[PDB]
Amino acid sequence: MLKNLAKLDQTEMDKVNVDLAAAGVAFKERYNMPVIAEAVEREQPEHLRSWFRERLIAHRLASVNLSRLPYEPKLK
Repeated sequence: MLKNLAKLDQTEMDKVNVDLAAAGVAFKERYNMPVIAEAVEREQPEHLRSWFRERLIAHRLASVNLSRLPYEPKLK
């Protein structure tokens, strides 16, 4: 008797894991290095597959800015 699965509501941990990865991957590729999002998806729980995407989504919405002028959340 050590750990009988016990991963019911540990999906907050799932989230932070897939969030951290998706954050890192998003900036990884878009900012300076062709990282393999597909394979990071391979390494992350499918429960956050869409979440992995959605984090990539928000960070892609960051990447829209990127080099030259990074981040302008202001009206113009």
